[PDB]
Amino acid sequence: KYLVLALYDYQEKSPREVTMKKGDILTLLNSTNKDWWKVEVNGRQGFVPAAYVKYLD
Repeated sequence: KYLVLALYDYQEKSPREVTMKKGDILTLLNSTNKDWWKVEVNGRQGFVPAAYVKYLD
């Protein structure tokens, strides 16, 4: 179970990004990069800013 909470809305601005809404619980796919985390939201995968999510533990 690897979940993150969206702390802010984020609208995708480049091809491999995804959009999320504040309060969404996203599945974390890859957190190897310090700035951009790969997540799954609404049937879609892609990157959001690491700073805009909180790892749930």
